[PDB]
Amino acid sequence: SPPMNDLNTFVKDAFGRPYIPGSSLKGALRTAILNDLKEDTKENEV
RNA sequence: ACGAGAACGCAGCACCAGCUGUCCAACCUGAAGAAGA
Repeated sequence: SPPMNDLNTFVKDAFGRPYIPGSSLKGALRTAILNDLKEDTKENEV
């Protein structure tokens, strides 16, 4: 109850519809599956 | 009054005929809108 100060926009393709782009899931799976090491962030085949 | 005088090395004739500037090759590689607004 503090009034709409500002509004955020989910990324949506040209047909209105929302979607989660590529490389966003890649960052998410980097923070997920990169639990092993902290060196392979550019050249890793995963 | 010259081993002399006179006498076009000249006439005709396509540097031309055939021939892919072609063949192979990804504008490609690596990269979160979070965060105490």
